[PDB]
Amino acid sequence: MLEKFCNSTFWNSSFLDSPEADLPLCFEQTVLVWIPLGYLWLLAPWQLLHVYKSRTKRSSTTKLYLAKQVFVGFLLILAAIELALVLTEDSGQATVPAVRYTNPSLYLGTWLLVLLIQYSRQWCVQKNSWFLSLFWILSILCGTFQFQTLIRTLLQGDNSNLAYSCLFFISYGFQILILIFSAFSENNESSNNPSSIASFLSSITYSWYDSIILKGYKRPLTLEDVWEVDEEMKTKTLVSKFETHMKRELQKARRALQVPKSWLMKALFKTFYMVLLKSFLLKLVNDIFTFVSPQLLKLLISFASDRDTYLWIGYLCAILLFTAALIQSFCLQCYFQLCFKLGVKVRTAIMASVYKKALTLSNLARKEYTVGETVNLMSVDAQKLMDVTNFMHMLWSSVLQIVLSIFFLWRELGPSVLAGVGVMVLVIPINAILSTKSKTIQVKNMKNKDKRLKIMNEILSGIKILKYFAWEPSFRDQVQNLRKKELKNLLAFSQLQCVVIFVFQLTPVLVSVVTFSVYVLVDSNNILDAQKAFTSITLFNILRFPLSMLPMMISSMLQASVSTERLEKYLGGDDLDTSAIRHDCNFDKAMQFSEASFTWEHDSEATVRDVNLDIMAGQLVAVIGPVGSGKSSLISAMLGEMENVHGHITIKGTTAYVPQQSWIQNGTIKDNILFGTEFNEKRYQQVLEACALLPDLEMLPGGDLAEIGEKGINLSGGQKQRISLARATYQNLDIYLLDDPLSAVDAHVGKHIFNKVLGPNGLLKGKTRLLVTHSMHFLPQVDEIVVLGNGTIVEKGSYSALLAKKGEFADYGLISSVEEIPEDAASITMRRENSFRRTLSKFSIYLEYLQAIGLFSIFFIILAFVMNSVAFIGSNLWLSAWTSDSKIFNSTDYPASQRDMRVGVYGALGLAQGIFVFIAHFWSAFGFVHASNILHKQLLNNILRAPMRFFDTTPTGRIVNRFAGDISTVDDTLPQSLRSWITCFLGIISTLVMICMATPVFTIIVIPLGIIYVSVQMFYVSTSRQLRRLDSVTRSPIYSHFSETVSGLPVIRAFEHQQRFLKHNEVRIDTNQKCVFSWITSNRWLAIRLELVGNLTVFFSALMMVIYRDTLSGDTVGFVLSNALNITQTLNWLVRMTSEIETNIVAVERITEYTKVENEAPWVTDKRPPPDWPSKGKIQFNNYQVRYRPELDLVLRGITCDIGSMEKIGVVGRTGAGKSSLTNCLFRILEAAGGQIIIDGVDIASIGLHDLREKLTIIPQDPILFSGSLRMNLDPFNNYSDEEIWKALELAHLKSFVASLQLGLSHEVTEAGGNLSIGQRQLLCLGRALLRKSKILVLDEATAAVDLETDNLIQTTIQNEFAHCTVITIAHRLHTIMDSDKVMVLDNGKIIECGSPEELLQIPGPFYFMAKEAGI
Repeated sequence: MLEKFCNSTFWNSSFLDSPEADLPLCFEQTVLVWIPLGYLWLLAPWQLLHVYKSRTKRSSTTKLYLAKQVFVGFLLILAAIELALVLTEDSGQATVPAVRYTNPSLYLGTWLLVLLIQYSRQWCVQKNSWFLSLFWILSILCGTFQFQTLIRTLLQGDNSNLAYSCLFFISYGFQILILIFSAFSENNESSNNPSSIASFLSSITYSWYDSIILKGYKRPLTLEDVWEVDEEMKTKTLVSKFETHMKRELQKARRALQVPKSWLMKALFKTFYMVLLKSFLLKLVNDIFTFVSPQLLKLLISFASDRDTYLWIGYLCAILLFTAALIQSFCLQCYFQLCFKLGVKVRTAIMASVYKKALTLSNLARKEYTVGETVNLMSVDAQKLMDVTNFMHMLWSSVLQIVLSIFFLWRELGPSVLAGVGVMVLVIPINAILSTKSKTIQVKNMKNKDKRLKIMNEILSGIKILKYFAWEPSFRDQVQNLRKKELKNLLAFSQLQCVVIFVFQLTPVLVSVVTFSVYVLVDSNNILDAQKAFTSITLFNILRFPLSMLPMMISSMLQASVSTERLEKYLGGDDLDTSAIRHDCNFDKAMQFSEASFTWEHDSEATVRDVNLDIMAGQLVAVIGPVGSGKSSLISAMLGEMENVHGHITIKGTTAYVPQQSWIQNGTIKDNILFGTEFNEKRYQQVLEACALLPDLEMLPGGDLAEIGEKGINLSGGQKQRISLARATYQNLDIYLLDDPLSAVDAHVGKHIFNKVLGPNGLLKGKTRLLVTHSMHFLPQVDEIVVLGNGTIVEKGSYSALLAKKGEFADYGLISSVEEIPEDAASITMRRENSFRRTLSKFSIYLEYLQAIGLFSIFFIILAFVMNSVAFIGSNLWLSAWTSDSKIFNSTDYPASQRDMRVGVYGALGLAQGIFVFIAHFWSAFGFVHASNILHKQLLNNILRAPMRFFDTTPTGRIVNRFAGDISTVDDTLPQSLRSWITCFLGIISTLVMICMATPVFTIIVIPLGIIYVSVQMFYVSTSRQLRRLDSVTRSPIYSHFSETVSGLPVIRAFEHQQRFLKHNEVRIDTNQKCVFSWITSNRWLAIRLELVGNLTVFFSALMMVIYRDTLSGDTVGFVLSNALNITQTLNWLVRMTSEIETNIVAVERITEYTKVENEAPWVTDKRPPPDWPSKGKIQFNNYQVRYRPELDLVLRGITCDIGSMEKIGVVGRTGAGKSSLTNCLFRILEAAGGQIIIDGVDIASIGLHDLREKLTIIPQDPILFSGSLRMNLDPFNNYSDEEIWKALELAHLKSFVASLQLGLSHEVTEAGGNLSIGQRQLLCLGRALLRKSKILVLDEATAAVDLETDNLIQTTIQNEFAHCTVITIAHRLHTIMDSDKVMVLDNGKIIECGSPEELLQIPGPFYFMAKEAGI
């Protein structure tokens, strides 16, 4: 072809048929040099015009840019020298070939272009791009052959082309060096985030993320240490981009109504097709290159089989086994980030779009959804869309992989392959049947789980009563009975989990048995050979994942079809209509009702009926009417929240509104006051003083910076009403709407605010005030009063105008998709579903967990697992010996006995691998369940044994969250992950042993490949663990914020703060985006580094086979290379589990922390008091001291007192009375410091608590009841009969009530006695004390909050029934101790006066001075 061009042959096939095979010189110097040259001139204008599109300010000329510019200048010099050398030299006898000087011409031309673009790249933000990085990469691979050809030719002594050779070597060396400089990013401070400044070789490698990994590992990582997301990923841009497509296409869907449906998906696709297209043209590259590894394996096996194949075939088939894997590696991760980033980019387009719809949504469309049913609309109902939008491509890519794998397998084995794929297909119904069976059992368990929470909250909140009455053994067995019923069901779930795992784990070795046995037995001449044997095993490790993860792509995709419907309904709702209410400035006065009629819903009566009313913009106006008759709707009428049927409302200026129920945000109390406007010291002091928040402010700890809201300190209705009024006043608006501002405030307090805030001289003189109330306290000062009747006004006038005329009417994080780890993609999906059900409602730690597991059972389980690896090793090794039969035994000469022997042994080895892996998982379930039985029991014992001091310090909510919100982790997620870790760490070890037994020298290479693997795992775990908790801590505020704005939405529209609240969500969502995307790259940084090690393991193994080809048999390379191709996927899988195990193991450590809590004195000691010990009340003090905390101070200073039988002891005090301390004193609740108290000749310290505690009675101030029933509440052990219980109820006068109940004692008591009134609950505690019938009664303010009639009843019952028992009474008021035989006075831990109240009153004493003559 190029005879007139090259003067030599273009291509001779004989050149490649020799051991010293070299490409023809003409072919390399022309064809392979145009591919890089043609790559530029074809695409050079495009990358030039696109650069010209973004004309920005050029950065300073960096040193690196100059170096990569002068060096290319040398290439211009070298190319020019070569052209001049060829032409200026005198040789005309032989005409120069065209190739000799034409090639410099393009090199002269192309380097001129490179000089131009490299300078023009400065204007762009990214100093390097795929246009130059690929060209340098492509000009080295194509130019390598010339470098090899010239070097080999020069080594032969032919120096005819020495001048060209030396110039080419320098040109080749500089191109390699230029590539090095092209991988370095020139810092120009365009943005703090390096993603937009990273060079191309640093953006398909993620070396720009190295800074965080290095920074995170050293010191703890914090929010400000993570760079903000790219400008495109910003939530402000995404909402606007999604808004245009949503609004234009929703109207199209509205036209089809002549409720819109099937409209959300058609909008999302039209908005992100530019990202979808880039993930489709690039996914095919991964699928095409994933079948190269098996196809290249056949070539390498054939090379080892024959001793005639040339050496260069092997090396070229080993380099290609690394290049075709690097391209697959870099492209696959460049797709994972290009598609997971779409998941984050689609949730933001919905999470930040529901909020904007929430403000504008009509309440009529909000009536159906509750508060909880709206908060979950994006925490679960929109997070369902991530997983669907995370990896859609398996809807088409999985179909492609199974269809292509079948074709390749059918091309190598024959029709018998259909039987093999049939077995894997038949697994899918087994998986589906087991999955839907496990879900039924799991969800049926959630009802028993939540019941334990209800009791668990119940026990801790009220442990004081539990310690007093010593009832905790009864509840301990009550919870254990519930837990035992729980654990019996849990074990069945674990059994169903050791089968799905066993079926899925065994399916790659069962298909091999079926496929090979049928192939060899169907026909005699079908001999098995290593070329067609191991090319099938490695294909079964490729087809397995698409055909096992496909069924979840049907359930999950269908699971979004219902989740989309809820999102479809909400976004499609009709927004509120503001045509009824007008805002204008031309209007003179403030208010105007033009025959307005209003109704709550369309199918309802009009609450407002045809009223004309006008108000001047200068006075206070109040509205008075009967409660529940067209009154509460009036305030909402001038707000846009209320529906209109016929009317015309106009309002001038801003409006301020105060609701009946108070909506309060979380944060400091200052934010709820200023409302995010400003902070004026003079104004702030005015509203705070006028609104009288000072009597509260000194009471909340932290002063004005207290944590208000559910997060911190809750407030009563009265304080909440004041805050809402204070917020409105500070805003300083025009019109104020008051809706019962003084409904729940104190009467005297209500006097204070009315006069000075909104009265004759209040700060609101210049602002109109509309007020509604039913209390007749203050309406003499109101400028104008309007009386409503039948929903309309009846009389208008002031108090003296017309009213005086008559006056008669007045988890799962770090795994974005199951695609990243297809080794076990099933257990991942169940883990997310466990989390979704939830949201709808160092080495010493491992040993501690393993000690909970039967340690004897551990050594057998690990023995079964390691024996499984041996069987796997034996099976593959035996298969290698089987394929050796083809060489020795000719076709049609294969003995039938030998054929039957081969399959028979392989069948048994398919069973030794089967019967052992099942006996390990099956025994894993019986062990992991037993751990939960022991671990939970330890917590329920020590915690119930914990001192009252322990509960006082730590919050109650902390313990509960660690009782079942943490136990769920140790027995749903931890057991399944651990059994899925050792089953893969034994895959890496098994694979490495396989290679080491073929080429022993390879084990040296393991050490560099072990240090790298450990270092990468160590770095990633030390960082991604921090990045996991840092996401959860910042994800919760988004959902928490939405609950506070959907509930307080009517207030928001009153102040027109919609725009401010939207911006609050933009920053709040963005802070989550900068964290979710922050580990996605951190997850990709694992894959590239580890697949680089996985590729190096395979590449360095193929060289060992190639080099040691004289001794290695052809079939031996099969089981060494077929099982090594799976090391790439297993290697990154192993590290991910180690991250999740190391994160979920903190749950066990937290449990152990409370299990080690210091424990009180033994319940039962060697001394048991006789029944006559509580027979008489002999209480004596011996200078006893008490201490709340062993380090603060001494509460008691050695009180000494003698108490005889029938001594009505009255103990009183003002400050530090120790009345609480005395209750903890007599019952051994606290520790004994310097004294002791002797009872009936026996010291309390000697007696065991449980025997001691039961023998006295106590009535707590707070009557907390129990949720079981009344029968168990009165008596947990229930040793008493029904007649005694009925008599006790009669004694407490509950007989008439309980007998009138539904079933009496069998009545279902709700939480905290929610079905019983406060006065009712205060009578149960008397019955509880009545049942004891013991001589000692300790009282502690049981009548501080009871009515007088019941108060007289309560003491009389104590006076009458316990007239035969010693009673010690504690009362804050001295009006209940005149009936006391002995009255005790003490202050700050020291007794003041001793004596009866009769003699105490005669002598003027300190208690007489402060309580009798001054307190009376």
